[PDB]
Amino acid sequence: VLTVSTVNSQDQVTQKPLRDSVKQALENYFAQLNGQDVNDLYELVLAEVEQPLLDMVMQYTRGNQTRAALMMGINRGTLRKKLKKYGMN
Amino acid sequence: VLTVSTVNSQDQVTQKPLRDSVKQALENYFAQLNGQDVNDLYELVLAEVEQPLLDMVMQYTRGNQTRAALMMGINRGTLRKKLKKYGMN
Repeated sequence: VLTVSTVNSQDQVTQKPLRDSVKQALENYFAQLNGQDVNDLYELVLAEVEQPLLDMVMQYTRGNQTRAALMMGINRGTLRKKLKKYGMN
Repeated sequence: VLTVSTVNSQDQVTQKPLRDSVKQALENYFAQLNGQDVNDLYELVLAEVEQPLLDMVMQYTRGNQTRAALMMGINRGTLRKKLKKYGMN
């Protein structure tokens, strides 16, 4: 589940699991620090992951929150809270 | 912030934002589905993203939970709960 697709030069399509991009993304972040200290990292990662998720869902549910919240599997309230967090409603 | 590096058609290394690999990863998931209900999407995506983050941070804090939770910016308790969730401690 949850995998981006890629090709090689041989024109074969292969599925690279999403967690691999996340590890690279975290490590490229650290690579871009020197001296700096790392805090509130969880908030960083979640913004990048929740915005596309909420956007993607709202698209398929056609803006219906009760169905968005049912597909995602969280409370209507949490949903309402997060959409605000990202200025999405 | 939070970006994977790729090489492109001009032959240059370039940084694609992690959010884009998430959107792709979600849409390929629906792709593979045909006529199946999807209830627990947020839990899905969150497993894929947390396991690499926890793992990466524990690497850097050398097993130190107090330093792990401070780096991530979550509560010692939360941290402790998530590690259990993922059979990581």
